[PDB]
Amino acid sequence: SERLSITPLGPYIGAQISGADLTRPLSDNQFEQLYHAVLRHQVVFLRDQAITPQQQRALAQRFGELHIHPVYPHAEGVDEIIVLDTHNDNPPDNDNWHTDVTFIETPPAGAILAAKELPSTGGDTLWTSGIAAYEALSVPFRQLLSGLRAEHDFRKSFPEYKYRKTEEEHQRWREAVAKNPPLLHPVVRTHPVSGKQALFVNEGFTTRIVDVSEKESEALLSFLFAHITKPEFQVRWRWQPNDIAIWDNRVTQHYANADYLPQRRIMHRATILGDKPFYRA
Amino acid sequence: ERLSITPLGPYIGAQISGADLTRPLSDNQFEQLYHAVLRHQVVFLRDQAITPQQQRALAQRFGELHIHPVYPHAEGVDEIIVLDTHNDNPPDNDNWHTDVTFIETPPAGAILAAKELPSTGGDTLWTSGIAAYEALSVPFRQLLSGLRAEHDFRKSFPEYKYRKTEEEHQRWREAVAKNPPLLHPVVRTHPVSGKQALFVNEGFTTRIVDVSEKESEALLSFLFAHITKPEFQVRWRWQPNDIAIWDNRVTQHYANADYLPQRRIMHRATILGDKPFYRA
Ligand SMILES: O=C(O)CCC(=O)C(=O)O
Ligand SMILES: O=C(O)CCC(=O)C(=O)O
Ligand SMILES: [Fe+2]
Ligand SMILES: [Fe+2]
Repeated sequence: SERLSITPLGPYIGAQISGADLTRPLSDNQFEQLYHAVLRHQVVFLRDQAITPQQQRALAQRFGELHIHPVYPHAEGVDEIIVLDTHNDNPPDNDNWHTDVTFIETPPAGAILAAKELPSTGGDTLWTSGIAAYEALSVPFRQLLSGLRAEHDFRKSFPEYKYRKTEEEHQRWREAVAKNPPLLHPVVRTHPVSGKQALFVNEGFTTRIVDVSEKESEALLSFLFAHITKPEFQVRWRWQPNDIAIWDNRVTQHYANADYLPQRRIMHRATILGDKPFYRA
Repeated sequence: ERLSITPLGPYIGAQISGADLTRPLSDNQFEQLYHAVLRHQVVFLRDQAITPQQQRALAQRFGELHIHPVYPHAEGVDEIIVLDTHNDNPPDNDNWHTDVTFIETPPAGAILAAKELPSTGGDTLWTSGIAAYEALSVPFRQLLSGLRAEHDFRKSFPEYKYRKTEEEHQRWREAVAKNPPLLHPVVRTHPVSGKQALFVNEGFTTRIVDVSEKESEALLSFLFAHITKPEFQVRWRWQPNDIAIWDNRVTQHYANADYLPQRRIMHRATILGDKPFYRA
């Protein structure tokens, strides 16, 4: 593989890449750059790549160990890959800013989304840079946040009252809650590789900053959750059938619009595991 | 005779008995009165039927007094302002504020005397800037210490409320010119005790200049609420002839406007203060 065409969709986050057939493995000249592409633009987009779960699970394992979701349905015979089929009976639930599975000791470092069945229009998906948003913070503020820890809870994005349709569904929730208690993650996170600083909190799971008072936390989080929706921090993608999206889950957050029902939307996703989030001067 | 100092709480306010403010106080009495004001930030003395003069004489022992260019004053004592509120001059102090912080040298304190009062209502409350600051977590203390905030005249006196007649629209424009926005420490070090205290008030503070606009809005939103917490306050129910002495350097106060159509008359002495500063 000679090289790849990387087109930045913005100065901070965004990149549309081509010249990379994702149905068949790739060399080591290609991976490096594609790897460093996602590690550079935080989230890259590759089009026209009609690949099946196994193919998706394949590449995802090239980045690292994959993670299995405790409540979301998986594709047939393919646990590793979770399926997001949405309709009137199964409303969308990712229309909130979040960072995939930060409720575990070592949150996923990346993920690969793939469009299967898309509605006529809608279902756009956004990503926001945790590193930009940090840079946008005044010095006095970085000093404040850096060093503080914030709790993450599975229940915040998955409440019991939302998993009682059946007794099975309820049982699965109870188990998932059990294996995932609330735990701490730095407000400011140092990227394992780059070493760049980034805001590591997200509305989907962060319940509170334990290092300050309850109301100081409400006020700080109330600011951070708004701060990250600033346009200049994000890239927006309009989906098209058979499309690939790979992003770094250590320094970003995404949001998936809910505006296509009663139509049906089907997405497949691979979830690469990562290390222990941390902070360092 | 030592004065009786009864604290009204663990952080702020106290009621003092044993002092006859109608006559000069001995060194021993003024000193324990002075020190009680620094300690409790706001003290109250009841049954003190004094004259403006006698009030001025007491205020002059705390520092220079202000002669107000507008507000009317007592019989023949320019230093004693008359705050006469009723239906044709409604109360306008029912908001948390620190007096005239929009000038380089906000008053160091004041002496308020209740001349005439509504049958009920008119309660005035003070909130402790010291207790509020110390109730912050170490990370907020280090954040707010050293930051500066803008204090604007126009935040308490908005242009949209002075547009009726084009007359009181230019005298507004004029006021706004004689009092431009200026800065103060977000955390003020008391000139005497060296105690640190939050020094913003929503009557005049418009924003922290040392951080972003949004960050400022979030911080102030928090601080304007944090200081209204019950634990940091003392509430006073007035009685005719009450005297209240407070340290405007580290507190804020709020006067309830819930007694019209009844009439309320207070006499006030304003004590000029020095420059507000922060020193670690
Ligand atoms: O449906 C999408 O486009 C994204 C869904 C999502 O938030 C995820 O897979 O983590
Ligand atoms: O009327 C009062 O009791 C207090 C009014 C006031 O805010 C002041 O004198 O500064
Ligand atoms: Fe997601
Ligand atoms: Fe006042």
